[PDB]
Amino acid sequence: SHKIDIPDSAWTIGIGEKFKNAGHPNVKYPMIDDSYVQGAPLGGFGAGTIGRTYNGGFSRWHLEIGKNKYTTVYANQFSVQVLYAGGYLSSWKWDYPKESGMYYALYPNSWYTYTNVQLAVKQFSPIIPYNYKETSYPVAVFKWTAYSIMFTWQNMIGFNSGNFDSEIVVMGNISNWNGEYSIGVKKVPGKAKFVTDGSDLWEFSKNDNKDDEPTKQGIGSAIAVNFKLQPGQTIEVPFALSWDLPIMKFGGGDKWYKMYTKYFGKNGKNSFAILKEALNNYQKWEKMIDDWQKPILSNKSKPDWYKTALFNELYYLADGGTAWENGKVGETNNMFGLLECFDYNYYETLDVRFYGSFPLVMLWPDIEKQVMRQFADTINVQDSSEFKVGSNGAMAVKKVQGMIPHDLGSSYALPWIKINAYDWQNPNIWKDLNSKYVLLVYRDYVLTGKTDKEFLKYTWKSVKTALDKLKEMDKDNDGIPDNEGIPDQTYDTWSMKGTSAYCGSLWLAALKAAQEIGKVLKDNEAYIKYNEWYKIAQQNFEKELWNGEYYNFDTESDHKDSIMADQLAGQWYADILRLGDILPKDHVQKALKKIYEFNVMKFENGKMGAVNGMRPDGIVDESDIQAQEVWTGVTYALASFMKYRGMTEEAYNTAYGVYKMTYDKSGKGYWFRTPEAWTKDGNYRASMYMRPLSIWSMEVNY
Amino acid sequence: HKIDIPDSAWTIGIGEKFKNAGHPNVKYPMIDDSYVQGAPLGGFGAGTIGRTYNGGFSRWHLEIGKNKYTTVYANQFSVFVAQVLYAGEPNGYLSSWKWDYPKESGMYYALYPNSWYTYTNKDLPVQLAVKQFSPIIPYNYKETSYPVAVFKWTAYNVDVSMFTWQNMIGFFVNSGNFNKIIKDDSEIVAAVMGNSNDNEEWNGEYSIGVKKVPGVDISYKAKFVTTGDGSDLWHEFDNKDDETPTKQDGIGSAIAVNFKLQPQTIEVPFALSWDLPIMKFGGGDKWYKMYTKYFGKNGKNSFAILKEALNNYQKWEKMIDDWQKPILSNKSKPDWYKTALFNELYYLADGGTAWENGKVGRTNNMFGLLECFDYNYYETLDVRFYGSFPLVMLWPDIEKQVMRQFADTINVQDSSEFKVGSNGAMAVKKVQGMIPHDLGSSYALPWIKINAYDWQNPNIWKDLNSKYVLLVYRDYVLTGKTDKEFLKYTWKSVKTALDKLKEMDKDNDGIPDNEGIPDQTYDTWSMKGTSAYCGSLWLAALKAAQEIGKVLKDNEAYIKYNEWYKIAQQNFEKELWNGEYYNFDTESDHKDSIMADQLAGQWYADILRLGDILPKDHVQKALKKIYEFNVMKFENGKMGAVNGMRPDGIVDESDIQAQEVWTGVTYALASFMKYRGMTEEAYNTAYGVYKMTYDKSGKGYWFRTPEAWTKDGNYRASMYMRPLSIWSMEVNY
Ligand SMILES: [Ca+2]
Ligand SMILES: [Ca+2]
Repeated sequence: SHKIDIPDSAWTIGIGEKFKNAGHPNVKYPMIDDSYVQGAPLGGFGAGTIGRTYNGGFSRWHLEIGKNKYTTVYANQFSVQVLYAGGYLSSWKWDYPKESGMYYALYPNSWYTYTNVQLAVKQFSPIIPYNYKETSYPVAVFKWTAYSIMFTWQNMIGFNSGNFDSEIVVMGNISNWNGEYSIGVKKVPGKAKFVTDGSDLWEFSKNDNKDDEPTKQGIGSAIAVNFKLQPGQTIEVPFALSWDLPIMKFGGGDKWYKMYTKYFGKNGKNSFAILKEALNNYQKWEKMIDDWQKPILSNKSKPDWYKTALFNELYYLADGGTAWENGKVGETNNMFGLLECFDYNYYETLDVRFYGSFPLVMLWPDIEKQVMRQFADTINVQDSSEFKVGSNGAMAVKKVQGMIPHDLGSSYALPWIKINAYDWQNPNIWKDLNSKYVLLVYRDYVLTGKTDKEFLKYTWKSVKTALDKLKEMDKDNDGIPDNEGIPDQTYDTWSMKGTSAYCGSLWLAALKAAQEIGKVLKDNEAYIKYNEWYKIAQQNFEKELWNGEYYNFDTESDHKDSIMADQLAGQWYADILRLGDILPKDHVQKALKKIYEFNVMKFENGKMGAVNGMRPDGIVDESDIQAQEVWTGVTYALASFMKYRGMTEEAYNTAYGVYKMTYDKSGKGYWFRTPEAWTKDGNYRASMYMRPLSIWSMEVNY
Repeated sequence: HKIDIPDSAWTIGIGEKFKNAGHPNVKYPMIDDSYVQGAPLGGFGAGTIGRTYNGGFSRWHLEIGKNKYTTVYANQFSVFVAQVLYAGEPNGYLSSWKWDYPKESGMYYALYPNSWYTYTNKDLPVQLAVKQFSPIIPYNYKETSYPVAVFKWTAYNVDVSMFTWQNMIGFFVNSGNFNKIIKDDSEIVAAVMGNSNDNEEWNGEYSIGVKKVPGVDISYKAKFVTTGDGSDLWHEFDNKDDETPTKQDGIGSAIAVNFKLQPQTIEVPFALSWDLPIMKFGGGDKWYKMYTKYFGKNGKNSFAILKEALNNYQKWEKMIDDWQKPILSNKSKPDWYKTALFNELYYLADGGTAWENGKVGRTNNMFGLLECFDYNYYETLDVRFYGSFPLVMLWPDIEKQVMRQFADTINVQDSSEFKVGSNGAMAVKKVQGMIPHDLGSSYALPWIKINAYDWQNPNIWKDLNSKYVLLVYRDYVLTGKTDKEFLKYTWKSVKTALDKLKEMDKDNDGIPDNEGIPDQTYDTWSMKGTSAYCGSLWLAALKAAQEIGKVLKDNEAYIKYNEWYKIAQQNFEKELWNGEYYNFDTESDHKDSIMADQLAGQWYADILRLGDILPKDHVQKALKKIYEFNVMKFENGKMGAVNGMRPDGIVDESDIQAQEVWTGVTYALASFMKYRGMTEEAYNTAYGVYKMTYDKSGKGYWFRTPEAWTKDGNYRASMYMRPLSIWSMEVNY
């Protein structure tokens, strides 16, 4: 009751609190909306994860990789009266009282405090920067603190028929979807088979002791802690949950072992081995967590809201249907993938990770460079089977040689094997992907010391190919690839034509970045070529687009003089990659002030982020729905650029609107499901999105 | 629930206890009114009333210059179950009323000048929330002086019902007191608790009241015994009049509203006024308060005032909100900083503030803020050097008036001797050429008898004459470099000030000589030889005087001060710069102490755009050294910057001053860190002062931020002017 840790910057909500302003999808096609009843997830990378919500319920199951089932498995609780703020199991005391406890989260930690004796728990999994071991585990620790505490848990094998010093006291299947869940507890100085009516386990209500050791049609266990509290006294018991579900399968066939198998084995009967390791070591884990968080949490110049966003946004690295493979079932690297989101069910969407992958480069760089090499490998893959383009019904080659793919597949097909699952447009003619690929490769070198010349060696052929193919898309001999007057980049319904601010700046930065790689690898043929291309392109970019107050959207559209939030995407990266000024400081500082004055300040009073497109007359551009959207990950990326350029006030005001909408009492209730986009009414599109992880680009220090 | 309380409001629950509150750390007498305080009500120079977080009107600064902490229990708001909204019990009197408003049932919120109460009890199904304030407004020298306090209530099928207020007349005991009842494109009903028709300190009238608003109906008792069991009023929750003079029994009024509310939100403003137009000081002088300029001097205008408020209050909320917006809308700045920035301004009204509009039982209106109550001294120059930032920045016409008062006193010679407290010796009261230590005490004669302070002899201080010159130029600079008149008026004082300090350079190194005896604000800590502190202050003052000399075309002076500066700067660097910091001084035992204030001259040189008196690289390293030592090695950086740290990382133990954190000095240090790109260090440094003052884990000095604390967190001199220096963090470049 205020003895526990609980940092100031933790996101807080009353247990059982209703939220009367939650936004909904602003599109009519199929889209997830699990509502506002969410919490920080539990799970390592690749392990599948479990959303325990602020109401108590274990409600949001990503255990099946790449998929999202939202249902409260009501048998899973901690009971004192049951701690859940809300048919079967009728004998339990449900509707836990309101104005009677709180939830706090600062990912990877969260906490509950119950104050109707008074209790508090700290739940977390060992998500720790620069640690590729514990971070993989399918484990959660629940460190209770009292100043009768029972963990019940359903047998979720088949989510039925066929299911069974140190001091610590396992559900499964008769076969040898198969695996085990184990709960448990540890002895500090102080049942077995339920029917999921529930009077069987609920007595209990004063304070069975039965140890059964199989069914055919609602099994489930329970594990209690009994003690008397001498007044003034405060004890503490560590609980835990594990899940050995070692195989993931994807709609198309392939079955794979999860990453935690490397440490606990592929067998699927190692749940207790995992959960024990948890209960004997969580002390050392808390510490490792605190130690990485301290530098930011103690820098009292930064507002508490920005800490809240920064840390909790990390929920998605584990929660984005994340796949980390330790060999295929059947039979020297462990391939990795994060979903763009669950609605657009694509792994590693490259035009999005350009923004979204900052937490991996900065905090788990070995994973990052792995994913970049996966993209290196695909670049020359040719697949001439045709597909139907969703936007216009054109036929097109699936994968063209020398073109970076949009994605590396779908949980509904064959991740890592069948790439370009995306079909709304043809990514083989996108003008941003090949640029962005170069930029990511060089960023991943620069943000890891400038020492991994092996990484540059592996990717260098791909890099040179990527830009050689783009150069061929220059129709008008200006040295820049021409946008085709359809959406051929991440803004996949907003047409760009001729030369765009966006695709052009990325091409400038990509050419500069290849130049530097050129130097580092003693390759003067590529160095000279890219600098000659660079000088022609820069002169013309600048002539074509600079209008004296900002860079024009493009040279050839009817909306060519729209103010685009992301006009200087190239320069933003160039600052990060220490390539210096590909555009004049004066023009950049002018464009940034323009975007803040127009796209932020003239859109819902600067309280909702940066809308993508604004007309010179200060009215939102209506040429495309995307122009009328704030993209959370673009806004955050914009704030980082403003921060580096010394527009500090403007940076944080820009980024506050995203925080607010997401987390604040006056927002739209997107905590732990941050969407790609919202429109001016606050309604959203594509919750649980990769892009807004870009907030970590604000922590890039110089 | 349906009201815009800002995020940065300081907040505590009503009736909440505080376990780890600090107390005096000295053996001599010292005020300690405990942690139960809140934002004060009242304008500059009107007297102030501190309604605490528990609801009581309990800290009485209406006798200008004094602080009476006693709860006047008949002064309350009550909700009709029937309950007085005050988390406490009245010994005896007023016993029939419902006391002990319950714990864990309501919140106090403060972001000065506004403060809020929200009441949410099980047994009061109708929810209530009140926002109180007085119209403290920058660049306004009118409403900002009103002795007035609006209370904007807000409730949200039941019919909720009372503002009770004892006749305070004779509280600074009861004879001749009568309660009249006024009824007035608006409809207002008011009590007026008055008295006799003399121009004396104690006479005048209080007054409470309310504005109609459709849906609410106004009742009114008008002569409750306050020295009774209170049944006279408690029974009926009458509507009687009773203009009948009381004699030995203390009387009191009571306004109310009845309203009917359906499953709707009602907004009813009540309000308080007080016309005590005359302030008497201890040595006899009697003055009119500033608000008398706008409402008159006779002491019977309490209703007029109260009317102006209830008619114009919404206009005042917009004025306040308009001035707070640029800071609140800035989301780069943390909330705690905003909480400190605004609530520290409480002190401009709370600090014995005195602002005159004629002697009883004249083109100008003299002004004066107390150093604090314990050391009862108006405008202590050392302290205003740090603490006057909110005045130059938000109320610059007051600021210039105060500096004209100093310019007119530098020539004063009072050859009489007085006994020096610290050592018994006799010294001249006031030497001509030397700026005075202060402009008097409220126990004597403010503005008329200066240098009331006597613990040391300030006529040999080596810092105040420089500080004065720096203040003058600051005031010119922070008001747009346009006010040549001000400089013309103060120019002779400046040249005298500097010329007098120069005569104390007895070793001919260009810098005035600290003498080992008390001769600057760190009096017991002691300096000798050339000091970083007095020395840096001197270099910047010369630098300032050159600029004024350019601006006013005094070439003879510009040349002279330039000459002195060049010679002084060189020796300052030779004598004190060690490569990591500037040494404390050249001849003391503690000469290698790292002092938090070592570069005070350069801090003001930045604010004055005077350029580098010291090289950037040196300044940068000195500030690193101070953060790394004086902050980070003093209670792990969570309590401010300790004044003195030895080279080996141990606090300088030579004097109690070296082991204190001075709050005003720490905030100034943070601003200086902030100016020079040490943003993290700056806010980490200022943060510890906020923790101590405002946070669950501090020592509970909200609305009484002290001069200092030691490592245990206990304090010296609560209600201190110096922490207003936090506004120096808001200087724009
Ligand atoms: Ca072109
Ligand atoms: Ca000297």
